[PDB]
Amino acid sequence: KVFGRCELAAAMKRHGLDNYRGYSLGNWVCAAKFESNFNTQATNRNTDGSTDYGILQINSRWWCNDGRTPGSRNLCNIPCSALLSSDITASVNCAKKIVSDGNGMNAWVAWRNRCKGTDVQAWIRGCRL
Ligand SMILES: NC(=[NH2+])NCCC[C@H](N)C(=O)O
Ligand SMILES: NC(=[NH2+])NCCC[C@H](N)C(=O)O
Ligand SMILES: NC(=[NH2+])NCCC[C@H](N)C(=O)O
Ligand SMILES: NC(=[NH2+])NCCC[C@H](N)C(=O)O
Ligand SMILES: [Cl-]
Ligand SMILES: [Cl-]
Ligand SMILES: [Cl-]
Ligand code: NA
Repeated sequence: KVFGRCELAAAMKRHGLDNYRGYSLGNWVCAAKFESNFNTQATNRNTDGSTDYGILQINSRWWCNDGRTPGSRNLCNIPCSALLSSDITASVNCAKKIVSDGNGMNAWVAWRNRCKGTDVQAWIRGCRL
């Protein structure tokens, strides 16, 4: 599923991401934009052999099992495929764990490089929320 901007904002809010760990909704929408272009099916292989999955590009190195990342963990206790669903529940639940891990949203390098310190409120501008 390819979400619309406001559509994803609403879904994220419904699943309790808005202001989660102190991060406003616009931060999460901005992260999703640059991670996946709002596409739930997005996958990207990393040079180390891990793969990033879904709307928030969650890494198999730590967070989900894909059966092909040697020495990795599965800290969200989920198959990485579950992170590709049209329903964002699994991705949101896992993202909550990731953002609570100590480094906040810096875990998402794209967030750090493209969203951090910017006018992230623009991402939810005009949305019926
Ligand atoms: N997201 C991470 N912390 N990735 C670490 C990369 C994998 C591992 N540290 C290696 O040298 O292959
Ligand atoms: N991005 C990371 N380095 N995450 C590691 C989290 C550590 C994890 N709770 C463990 O015991 O393995
Ligand atoms: N932690 C992140 N947000 N990484 C985003 C970089 C995306 C890129 N396609 C890659 O292979 O790395
Ligand atoms: N400042 C940005 N680059 N925002 C991205 C798009 C957000 C949206 N179109 C808005 O202004 O409400
Ligand atoms: Cl915001
Ligand atoms: Cl594995
Ligand atoms: Cl933080
Ligand atoms: Na894994």
